[PDB]
Amino acid sequence: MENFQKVEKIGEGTYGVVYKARNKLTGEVVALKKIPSTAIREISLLKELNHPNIVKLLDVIHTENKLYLVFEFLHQDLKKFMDASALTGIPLPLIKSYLFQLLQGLAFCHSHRVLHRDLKPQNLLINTEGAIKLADFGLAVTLWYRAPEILLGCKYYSTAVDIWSLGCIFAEMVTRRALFPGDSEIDQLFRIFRTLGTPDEVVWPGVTSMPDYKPSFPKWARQDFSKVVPPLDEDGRSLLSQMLHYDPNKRISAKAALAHPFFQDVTKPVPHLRL
Ligand SMILES: C[C@H](CO)Nc1nc(Nc2ccc(S(N)(=O)=O)cc2)ncc1Br
Repeated sequence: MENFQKVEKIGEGTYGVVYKARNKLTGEVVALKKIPSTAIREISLLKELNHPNIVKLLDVIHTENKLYLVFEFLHQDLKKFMDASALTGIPLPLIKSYLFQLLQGLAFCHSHRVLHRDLKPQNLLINTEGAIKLADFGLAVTLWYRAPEILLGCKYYSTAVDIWSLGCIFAEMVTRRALFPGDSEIDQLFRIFRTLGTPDEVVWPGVTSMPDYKPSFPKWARQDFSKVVPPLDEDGRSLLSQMLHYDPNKRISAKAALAHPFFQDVTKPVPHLRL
């Protein structure tokens, strides 16, 4: 890790801090993430997990209590791009491209039993050629993308959690505002309830016996879905509702979502990026 000149800090969670960096000898520009035997073996496995819509993990560096992951560098994240596009909106065909590629990335990881668990716009990275890629997964303060079953204390949650988060991202790209911007776990859960309606045994068998479920939860009626994402067309809306099903078992898989009618006319536009 003397092999790398830090250029700038580009990110941080509590996992670690991410820098754009330059290899002193090869000149390559990379993203360097500065972060237990179990974790070493696990991240070794993730290194083999190559797909066009997953940020490539090039190298793992374990040096004295400290662990660095060396990633390929992409040039902008989706949040910054959504903000830059905020007056105009991202054109539907590019929204659809990005949602489609993200679903290919999920299906691939999911087929390997690898989950993201913490998807958000800052983990979705774009380039000038119209690709979008997922960063930070298998690695497992923003609750906004969190699936209802995590919030209800489920211990053994599934690949469905990433479909939920990706559904909330889709809605946000379309409306140019976050769908569920909670500022606490309960606020997050109650904002979900107030839009989609308070879940019960009819729509989510077993929900009322989940660890943090309370009979005292207010009982809100579900809102009209056309009020949630105007002006998504009805195909996008149907796909969105399948991604935001309460019951993780009813919630559409990445693989099934790829086949949804919404993607019948999918293409790959290039975005206009200001770097
Ligand atoms: C920090 C980000 C998500 O953890 N990780 C990466 N980010 C990038 N690039 C990056 C991230 C953010 C931005 S920003 N915030 O200017 O759009 C620009 C480039 N590249 C590879 C990785 Br891994």
